[PDB]
Amino acid sequence: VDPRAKWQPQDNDIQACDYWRHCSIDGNICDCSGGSLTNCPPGTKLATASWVASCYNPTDGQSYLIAYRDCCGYNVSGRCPCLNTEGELPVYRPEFANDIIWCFGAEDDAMTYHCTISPIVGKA
Repeated sequence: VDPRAKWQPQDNDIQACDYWRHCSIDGNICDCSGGSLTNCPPGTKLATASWVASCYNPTDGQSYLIAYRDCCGYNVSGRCPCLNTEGELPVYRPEFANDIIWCFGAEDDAMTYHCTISPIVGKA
């Protein structure tokens, strides 16, 4: 609703695009294809790489640093697709660039994008 409206996080449904941790997600939620909010689905490869974002926890009034690692080596899930860009910078500042495939580091050289996890890596 109003794709151009300020982001408004919630903290009650991790499979929705307005879930607080997904503030800078690009792709699909892993929780929708056999994974979890922070774990990869069976068969996929966890990347060591990530793009980061600092997202607001509406519940505690705090911000935490989110490391968006991708689960790779599979074709895109196609379930629960999102694209959030809270504080996303151009490609020339990759740390915070979300169009890049953050599969670097996955075993077996998996570089295909399947889904993205939203683990917290620290405050603020």
